[PDB]
Amino acid sequence: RRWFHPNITGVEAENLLLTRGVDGSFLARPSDFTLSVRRNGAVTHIKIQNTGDYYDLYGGEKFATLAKLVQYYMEHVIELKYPLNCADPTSERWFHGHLSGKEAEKLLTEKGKHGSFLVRESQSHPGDFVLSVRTGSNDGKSKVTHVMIRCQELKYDVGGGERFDSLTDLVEHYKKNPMVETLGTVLQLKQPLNTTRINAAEIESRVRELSKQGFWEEFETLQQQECKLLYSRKEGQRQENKNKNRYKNILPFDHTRVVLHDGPVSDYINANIIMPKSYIATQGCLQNTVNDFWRMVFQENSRVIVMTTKEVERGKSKCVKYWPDEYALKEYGVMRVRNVKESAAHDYTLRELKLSKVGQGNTERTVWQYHFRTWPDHGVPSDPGGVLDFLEEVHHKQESIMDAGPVVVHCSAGIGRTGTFIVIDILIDIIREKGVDCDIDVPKTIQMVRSQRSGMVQTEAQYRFIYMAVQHYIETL
Ligand SMILES: CC1(N)CCN(c2cnc(-c3cccc(Cl)c3Cl)c(N)n2)CC1
Repeated sequence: RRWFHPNITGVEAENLLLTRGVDGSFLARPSDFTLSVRRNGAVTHIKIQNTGDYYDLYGGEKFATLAKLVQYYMEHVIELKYPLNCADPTSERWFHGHLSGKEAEKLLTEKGKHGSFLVRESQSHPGDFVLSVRTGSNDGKSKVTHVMIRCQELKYDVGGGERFDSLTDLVEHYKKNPMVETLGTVLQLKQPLNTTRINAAEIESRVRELSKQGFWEEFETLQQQECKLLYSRKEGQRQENKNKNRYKNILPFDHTRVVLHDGPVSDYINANIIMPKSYIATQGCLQNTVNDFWRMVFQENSRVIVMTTKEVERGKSKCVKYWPDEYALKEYGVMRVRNVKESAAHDYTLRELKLSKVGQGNTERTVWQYHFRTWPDHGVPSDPGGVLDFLEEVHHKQESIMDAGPVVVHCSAGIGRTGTFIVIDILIDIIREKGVDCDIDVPKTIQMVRSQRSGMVQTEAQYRFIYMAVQHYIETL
């Protein structure tokens, strides 16, 4: 994941490839994203677009993450051979750039644990760097240790030994080969210092700091961590399952996927169980998946569905109508759905459905369909009010039903908009019950969700929207 450079211009990108690279060499960067590839001694740039639903390469295919886009094309003309590595530490969890000695010690004391480390721009020595580690309150059993990093001729060192190309090289080297103190203190770089974990009550202050862009820096630092969540999706690739996918490359992880037990390969659905109240993050239905969608709802005993998109957007199908018309009755394979009544609110439409297995009478249960419909075609809503009110209603309908299964959430690919609502709900559920006095970490919760379904929360727009949604809920609490 060293191939992504987040702070360079197309001119800098052209030099790098033509001078410090060869034919086949590549790199990605924001300009939307740009894929700069080297072909026959020349740089060829490519557009990568993200609407908030998926990653789109012009002429290429639709992907859940930037890492899988690069991975798919490093085996499948424009050739992707040698990634050109970035030496910039901006997108690194441990880097805190312009930071003071006491400001660093303050954070390592307040939030630090054993092996909690961070790198900063040297206060005293000009142009150099500082590695601060906490090995282990007021008992003196734990201590802060300052290791000077000398910057000389575009290379980094800790006063001796090897000279590294980037701070990233140095950090990853002393993480594997820890520095031993003169009296034997092992300077373990166990994990970087947590800074994103903030109290629920101090959200207005944190947003104010992130608005200074702070949200962009924090968002790409989380995108850097996506290569750590590249878990197997073997089932989605199986011949008989390729048609059951909206997008052949946006597949559910094998470990979290929903396995259909109803009964060749009738067990597949492009869906995942999200366990932080549980959820099912799925895509919009296809003609050949409608019956499977109802087989899932039945099996997992789901009583609430959250539709985050319209049936048709910008002239194309975002989710096929899988529910019968008002007052009508329909059979979807072995399932029978009755649209009891539709009630329209301003931001949504609620559909009271009655799902049951064909042949069995007591198998009937009410499935409340919440269809959100004021989400813009491109981007995120201006105000989080409508979304929050919707989710508040969804929670209380879910809470009212005894032994209810997971809340089914779905948009187009079921990763972007689906992920935004699920993350907003998980965070809002904490503040609801565990009050305003609890710790809220937005990128940790996203990463936890992303471990369960690829690409959950697609854009910086949605990332910021999650903070603005959380802030509002507290401000009105
Ligand atoms: C200036 C800086 N280098 C960029 C922003 N920044 C951070 C830090 N940590 C996360 C984080 C937190 C929990 C889980 C995961 Cl996976 C991640 Cl990545 C984050 N998103 N941004 C602070 C340092």
